[PDB]
Amino acid sequence: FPRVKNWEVGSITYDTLSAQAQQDGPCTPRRCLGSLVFPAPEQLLSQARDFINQYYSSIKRSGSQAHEQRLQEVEAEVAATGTYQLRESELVFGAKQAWRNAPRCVGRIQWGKLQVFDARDCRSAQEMFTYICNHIKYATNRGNLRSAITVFPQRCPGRGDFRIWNSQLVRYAGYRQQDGSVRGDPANVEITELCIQHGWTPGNGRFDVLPLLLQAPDEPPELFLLPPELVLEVPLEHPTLEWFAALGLRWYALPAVSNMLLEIGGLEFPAAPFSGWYMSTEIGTRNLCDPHRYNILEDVAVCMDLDTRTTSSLWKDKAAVEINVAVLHSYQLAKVTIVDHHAATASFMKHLENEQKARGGCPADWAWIVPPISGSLTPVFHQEMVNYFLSPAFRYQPDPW
Amino acid sequence: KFPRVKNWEVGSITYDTLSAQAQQDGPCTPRRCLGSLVFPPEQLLSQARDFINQYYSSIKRSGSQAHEQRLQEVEAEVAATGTYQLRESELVFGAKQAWRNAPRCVGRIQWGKLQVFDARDCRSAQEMFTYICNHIKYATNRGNLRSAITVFPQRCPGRGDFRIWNSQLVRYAGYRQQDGSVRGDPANVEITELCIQHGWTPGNGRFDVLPLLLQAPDEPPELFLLPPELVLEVPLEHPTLEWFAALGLRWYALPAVSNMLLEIGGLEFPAAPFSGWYMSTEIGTRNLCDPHRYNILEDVAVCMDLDTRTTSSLWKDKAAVEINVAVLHSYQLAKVTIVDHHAATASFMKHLENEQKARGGCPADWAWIVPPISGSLTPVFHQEMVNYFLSPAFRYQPDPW
Ligand code: HEM
Ligand code: HEM
Ligand SMILES: Cc1cc(N)nc(CCc2cc(CCN(C)C)cc(F)c2F)c1
Ligand SMILES: Cc1cc(N)nc(CCc2cc(CCN(C)C)cc(F)c2F)c1
Ligand SMILES: C[C@H](O)[C@H](O)[C@H]1CNc2nc(N)[nH]c(=O)c2N1
Ligand SMILES: C[C@H](O)[C@H](O)[C@H]1CNc2nc(N)[nH]c(=O)c2N1
Ligand SMILES: [Cl-]
Ligand SMILES: [Cl-]
Ligand SMILES: [Gd]
Ligand SMILES: [Gd]
Ligand SMILES: [Gd]
Ligand SMILES: [Zn+2]
Repeated sequence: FPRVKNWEVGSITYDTLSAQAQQDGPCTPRRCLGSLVFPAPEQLLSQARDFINQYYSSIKRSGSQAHEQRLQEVEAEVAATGTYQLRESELVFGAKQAWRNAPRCVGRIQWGKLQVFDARDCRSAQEMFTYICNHIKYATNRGNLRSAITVFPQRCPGRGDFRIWNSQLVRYAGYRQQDGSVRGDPANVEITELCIQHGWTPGNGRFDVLPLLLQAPDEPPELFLLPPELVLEVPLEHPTLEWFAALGLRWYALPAVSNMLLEIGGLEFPAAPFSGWYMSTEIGTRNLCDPHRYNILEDVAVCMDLDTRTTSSLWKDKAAVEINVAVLHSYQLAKVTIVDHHAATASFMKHLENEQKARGGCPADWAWIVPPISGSLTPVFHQEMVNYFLSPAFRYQPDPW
Repeated sequence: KFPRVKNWEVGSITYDTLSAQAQQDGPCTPRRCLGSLVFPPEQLLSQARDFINQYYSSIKRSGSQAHEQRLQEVEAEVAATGTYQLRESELVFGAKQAWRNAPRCVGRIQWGKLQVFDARDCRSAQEMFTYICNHIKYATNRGNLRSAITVFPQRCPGRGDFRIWNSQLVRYAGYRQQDGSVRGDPANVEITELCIQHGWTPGNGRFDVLPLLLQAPDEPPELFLLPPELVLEVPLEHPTLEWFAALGLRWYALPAVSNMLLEIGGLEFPAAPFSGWYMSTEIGTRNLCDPHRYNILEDVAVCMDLDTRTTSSLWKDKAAVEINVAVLHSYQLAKVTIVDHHAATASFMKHLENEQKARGGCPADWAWIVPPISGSLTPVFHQEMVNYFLSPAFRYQPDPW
């Protein structure tokens, strides 16, 4: 079992949980591909059996009558129908485990506090839209954000999938421009073109909230506009740089990933959007300063009167720090939940300790856990980590178009 | 079978066909990735044959007279002696190749410019010391640093090794107290206690340059005082924070790793110190701000009058940026070669491009190439990388005790 060192303290542990990793990753003894972003009844039965075992362990009933009854029920149902249905309590536990198991999530200290909305009865794209609006309203909670997931019907033979085409529930449009540039968010050029192609009347601002493209089984996607008062946004200002407000920057309160697949005991839920709250570097560093996103770094450093003609002035570093200050200050001013990268990484360290005691390890992706500014000033930098795949899980899936 | 490698800033794609040559298997398996871990008789002919083939291809001389002749002499040498001696040019070529192959080195754009001192006829810790002294004075070059390596005799059966007990040629002492904690560099507490134990009169200071412990085969070590005028150091001041100088901080000019083992064509050199010049985050971020190193971050924030009461002021990030600024300003004022993390990572992207054309890929350790501050502000953050072991190589090796 892999030995894992923390270099700040000197601590050493062994990740025995990795030995139970079922599915395979991209690395081999020849070559590590850790840094890559994107790496049958009997086999459904064996996944389902393992998950039912996990559920009954969690409720201190391993080996009991009800445990064997459920194992028997599942096999009989797979034999009769080729699939099976989760009980409500099994779904809640499986959604929480999927979050717990997610190696790229630094916020997992919260994994047990998750509101699970059971939308497995959803019938249409119109009902899907109503469920999603309720999710946004509950999770946003006027700025006091609450973690939640809404679970739409599982994949099943004989019918297409429910899908949300948008990558998050709230996203800003990206408009390919006159001179070939992009106005708005360049990460969203494709979904923006698809919304237009499906009848949306575009805007032409930098922060235009996108409509939703929702797909019911065996139906083309259907366009739904979000009511503006459902989408809470934060205008960005800086506590001491008063010209920062004149940049006209904004971001939205709710980070709600909507394009991932939830897998529980062999069953697959292609539509299951989940939401927490932001860590400030996601907005301040990646979304606003990535060269292929809003790319504001040089404009901010020029306004700060930094010497941008030489790298060794560290003008890039200084401007990025103040952009992250602006994000934190603005969300706090607006009373919208946010966590900074120091507090978030410290709480992740507590999670690793909790998980070492509970399960003997924790799957973690070092390159995603370490924040994109001030990496080695956070404790996770000095923590060796072991990356592997446990189920239940959130998985990437192909775009439906 | 050839890993696809994407750059996410630009969208470009390459394939690492070079990876299909990795000898020493790394630590990862399909089951789990250990990429974040710091530390994971006639088979000599196999590695010697392959290395000689490497040599003659690099000089466009595969399949011709001189190439075949050299194959037989190593064959006869190993048959007659159980080992072989490298030609001078091969020793040079192998030193540059080991540098070129180091997955954790961001400065490899320089790999063709390397001064190779051949100390293979050395015998005794006294000869070592004068060799080390020639290197240090050559490499330092009054602050116009020049990359250099010195190659002490190779390992052979039945006889002890040449070893430098220090991890670098210049290290600062670390002294315990009436209370455990360390004055000086906590990373060197152990070699400090060895040097004192072997007869060295310790100092009282936070920046005492340690003596050398040099080990000829089969003899206990011998202490050597480095000539004070040969160890070039930089007192640290800040361009605009006039009190920063009063903190009394300094760092040395020459980074010279002296504890790694150089392997060429199956030959092992446990004493082969190599040196380049510093990238400024090594000093300003890791050495001065790591919690287990000089840990100066809060002292600098106090002097800057920052609000250390809340993490979301980003007082840690601000003080760290100014410490890096002070390192760069001080080294440039002293006319001592240094490179900032923006310049260095941009040069590495060019190196990746060169290596793609020259060899079809480049072994790179993402977690070590990405700098420890401002990670996503540098281009290497957005570049996927493949990590694997090629020979010749620099390898880690046990402490000589
Ligand atoms: C409660 C506060 C939360 C915080 C502060 C947080 C933090 C983060 C951060 C910073 C990332 C990296 C994302 C990126 O760089 O694009 C991430 C990824 C992720 N989070 Fe969390 N998260 C939270 C809640 C949740 C919840 C509620 C779930 C699911 C129930 C979840 C599941 C995931 C998954 C699956 C990923 C990986 C996504 C990907 O690879 O694209 N997180 N989280
Ligand atoms: C010329 C300027 C150079 C620069 C700017 C540079 C930069 C760096 C940096 C920042 C690291 C990371 C090490 C750490 O974080 O502790 C590193 C590692 C390394 N470099 Fe370079 N380097 C240079 C020259 C060289 C030379 C001349 C050699 C050998 C001939 C070399 C071989 C290595 C090796 C083997 C490592 C791995 C160190 C380890 O794993 O402990 N580098 N380099
Ligand atoms: C629930 C939650 C909380 C939080 N605090 N942050 C997030 C952001 C997740 C996220 C991941 C990515 C990786 C894309 N990569 C796979 C190509 C892209 C995104 F656009 C995105 F939003 C989610
Ligand atoms: C030639 C050269 C040039 C340059 N610019 N930098 C270096 C840094 C080498 C180096 C490696 C390490 C890793 C060992 N540790 C993680 C266990 C630690 C250090 F403190 C250190 F200095 C070398
Ligand atoms: C190429 C590299 O893997 C890529 O840029 C990764 C690195 N680490 C990351 N970490 C987080 N949290 N989010 C990301 O999008 C990325 N991107
Ligand atoms: C645990 C982790 O692997 C360790 O802290 C690594 C991370 N990346 C690094 N990168 C560099 N350049 N140098 C280091 O010492 C480290 N340390
Ligand atoms: Cl986001
Ligand atoms: Cl160093
Ligand atoms: Gd002001
Ligand atoms: Gd402007
Ligand atoms: Gd003062
Ligand atoms: Zn790996």
